Amino acid sequence: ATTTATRLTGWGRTAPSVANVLRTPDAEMIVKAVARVAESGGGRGAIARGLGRSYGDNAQNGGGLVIDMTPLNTIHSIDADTKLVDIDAGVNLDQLMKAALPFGLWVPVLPGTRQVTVGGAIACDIHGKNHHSAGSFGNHVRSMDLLTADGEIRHLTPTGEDAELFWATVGGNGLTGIIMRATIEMTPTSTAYFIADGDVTASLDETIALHSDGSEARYTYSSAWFDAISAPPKLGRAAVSRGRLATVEQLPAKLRSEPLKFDAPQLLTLPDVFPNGLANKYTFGPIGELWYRKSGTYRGKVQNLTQFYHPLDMFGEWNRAYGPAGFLQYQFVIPTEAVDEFKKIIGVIQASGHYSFLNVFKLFGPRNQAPLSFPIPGWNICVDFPIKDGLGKFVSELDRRVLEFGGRLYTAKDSRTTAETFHAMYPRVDEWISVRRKVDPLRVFASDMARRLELL
Ligand SMILES: Cc1cc2nc3c(=O)[nH]c(=O)nc-3n(C[C@H](O)[C@H](O)[C@H](O)COP(=O)(O)OP(=O)(O)OC[C@H]3O[C@@H](n4cnc5c(N)ncnc54)[C@H](O)[C@@H]3O)c2cc1C
Ligand SMILES: N#Cc1ccc(CNc2nc3cc(C(F)(F)F)ccc3nc2C(=O)O)cc1
Ligand SMILES: C[C@H](CO)OC[C@@H](C)OC[C@@H](C)O
Repeated sequence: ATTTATRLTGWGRTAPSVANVLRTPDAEMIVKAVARVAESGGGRGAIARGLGRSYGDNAQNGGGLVIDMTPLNTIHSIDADTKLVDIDAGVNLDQLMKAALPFGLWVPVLPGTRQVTVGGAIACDIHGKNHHSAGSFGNHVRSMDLLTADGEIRHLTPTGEDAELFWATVGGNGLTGIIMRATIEMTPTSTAYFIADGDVTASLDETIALHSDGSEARYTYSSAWFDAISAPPKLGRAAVSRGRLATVEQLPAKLRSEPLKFDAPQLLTLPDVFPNGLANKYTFGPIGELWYRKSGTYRGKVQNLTQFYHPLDMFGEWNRAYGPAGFLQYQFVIPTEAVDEFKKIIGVIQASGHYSFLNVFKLFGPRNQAPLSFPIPGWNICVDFPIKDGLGKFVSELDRRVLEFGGRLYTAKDSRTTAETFHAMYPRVDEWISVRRKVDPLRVFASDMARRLELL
């Protein structure tokens, strides 16, 4: 319906740029705009935008066009027999999860928030708590319809012709065109619940040992919080949450009558029940230690999505802190075999004088064939630093460390890394760029990130 000049940032609310934002529920209108941008030969180009949950500058285009895809949110079909869903790129994973449950179907890859679009999920090739067993979002896309620079709509599949373009679009950050529509293969489920095992470790060595002892193959889902502030040996201690989807006979009789129902997110969160924090005189001593170890250690606990998958939700408004501004989100992965190198990076972080509380630790499994896919088999870490003197130059050093240890950064979280660091981290970038130049010779699709990371 409308085109509007708008100041656009990522979720991190940093590096703002003004673009013409097109918001239409009409698909033929989206096709026309891309054809109009291409008629000039790609003036300053266009880029799709979803829900803006990426922290960086991948979903903005200063002095150019941004197409909002959220109004394109029709669920065309769900089929329980073939396990397939046909949805527009603008549907979000919360919406899809809600719609698919009554069929006994599960969204195969869920990120730490359900507010992301299908287009957004494919474009960043998002990963979730179950990566080691299921791969990333791209692994589960059976087909997609891509609007290219030439104004045509190409029907892509993971195998067969245009496979190269499919796998370039996966993790392509919108730089091969606009995903309009997609078929996802879902995971069959009989309940909307998990069976969980909790474990708490005392150190980083202990956290690594737990992930290396072969136990990870017993759980489809697995992730941890870790201590990034304490000095060794407390550095790297973890609360690990692992589990699998439950069967209906594994549910208590109470919940057996509605196995696939989703519980309404509660009104009262912890900040509302305890306004003045959780800490008491015991918290930071040996009794405090024992309490966390006991509460974080359990076997066969039945949990809903909110409990098992979104454990930050109970903590309400407290620590993000004031928002995602002003904090710098930083995520990387170090190859599995590089255990000593990974241990070094963690030590570098704690000695930096930059303090992160909100921490994710997860061991990734095998990678996919997308040349710009973020995930590789290894140690995935997410940290959250308050913007503060010396931070920029510190994370540049972290970049060097990650790069040197065979790892990489994640575009969905980045806003500040250099093109050189990035290109070295992604050794298949030239291969990907070649594909991009075949499908968009005029640079009809472009973004701040494309220009910054020299993927243009
Ligand atoms: C609280 C929080 C938790 C998170 N947890 C995780 C996690 O556990 N795992 C993980 O992998 N990520 C995570 N993320 C990052 C998030 O999953 C990605 O940034 C995701 O891509 C956001 O989707 P979106 O619809 O908001 O896309 P946007 O941020 O709006 O766009 C991001 C990129 O996708 C492209 N894009 C969007 N729609 C389309 C389309 N229709 N066609 C072509 N390209 C398109 C854009 O061009 C842009 O390059 C998290 C983010 C937040 C804020
Ligand atoms: N402490 C803590 C904590 C921090 C973040 C979250 C949920 N957010 C995320 N959770 C994430 C979870 C993973 C996982 F590895 F588990 F898949 C990977 C990346 C993630 N990224 C984010 C993000 O905020 O960008 C939950 C608890
Ligand atoms: C988002 C992710 C669950 O998919 O959470 C990871 C960390 C915070 O573990 C959860 C509990 C043990 O804190």
